[PDB]
Amino acid sequence: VRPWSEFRLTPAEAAAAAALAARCAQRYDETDGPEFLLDAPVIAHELPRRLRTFMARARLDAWPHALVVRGNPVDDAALGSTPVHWRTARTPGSRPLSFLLMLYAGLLGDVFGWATQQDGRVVTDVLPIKGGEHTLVSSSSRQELGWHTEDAFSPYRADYVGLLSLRNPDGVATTLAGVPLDDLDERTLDVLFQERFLIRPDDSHLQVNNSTAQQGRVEFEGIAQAADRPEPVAILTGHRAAPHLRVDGDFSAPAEGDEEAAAALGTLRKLIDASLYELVLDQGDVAFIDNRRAVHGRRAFQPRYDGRDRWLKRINITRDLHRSRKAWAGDSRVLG
Ligand SMILES: NC(=[NH2+])NCCC[C@H](N)C(=O)O
Ligand SMILES: [Fe+2]
Repeated sequence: VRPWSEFRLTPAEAAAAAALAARCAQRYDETDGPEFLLDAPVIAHELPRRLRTFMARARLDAWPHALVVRGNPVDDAALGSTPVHWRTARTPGSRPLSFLLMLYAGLLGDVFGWATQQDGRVVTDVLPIKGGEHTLVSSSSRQELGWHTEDAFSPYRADYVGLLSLRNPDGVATTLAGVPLDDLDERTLDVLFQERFLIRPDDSHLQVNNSTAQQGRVEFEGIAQAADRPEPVAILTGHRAAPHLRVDGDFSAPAEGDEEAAAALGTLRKLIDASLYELVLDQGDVAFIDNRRAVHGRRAFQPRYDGRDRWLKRINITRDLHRSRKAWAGDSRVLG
């Protein structure tokens, strides 16, 4: 029994999916281009039927924290060495696998990026960056990436976060936790449903973690506003018996002087820490983390810096792009 839903491709199914992604990589210039963004959800209809059935059904189940698809081949020789930075990470060896993640994502929803994160890319990279071991962003290593809702600060945050493991030779775990409903008392639960908490943007939206450009110039103003003047929001929303979750372990606080909110948040921290569990994304595994049901993070690890570090491709997915239309910055697909 597992708190996520799991699908394992047969070799033939895995090969057919890989072949489809390879065809897309031949026919489109880029994953993030207007053309593939629009076409991917229709091309995805050609994926193996058993996989399409799993994705359609598992998305509608009440319980899972993630949807995990195992068994995509990745040839390390063809893939090439892990890049030293996300900037240079669009390597030819990783291209077909970026197309594959996009195709799988297109079965779940609408993909998007942020003007203020990795130069507005839709398919982003997770890999350790030398000098950045003890930071609060996903290019950390030696410091654990604390649990979080992705883009917790933003009402336009993803419904699902998709991750494809290109390599993970030493088996570093992703961490997950749901709402600790078996332990939250009714008074604490009540307070977490109230608009008594502050959630600021995480460090991935800072200018210094993007390139020199205007690849998102004005959108950094909105990040500054969310950082300087956060509006009080609720941590829990929806059904009391199955709440949705909005929290960041390192970027959340109580509203100013609100000691009851503080107690509720401190209790939630304790209960999430106590229930956090591990999911190891082995090479070729894809996970879609439900960013409303669960928080996620990543265990501390010693980086290699020898060309074979852990490397994921990542994508933000929403069930409805039109929810974020106020933030439609560089078209509908790059928010801020
Ligand atoms: N410690 C944290 N809460 N970090 C948030 C990290 C999330 C961000 N999208 C990143 O990839 O870096
Ligand atoms: Fe994350």
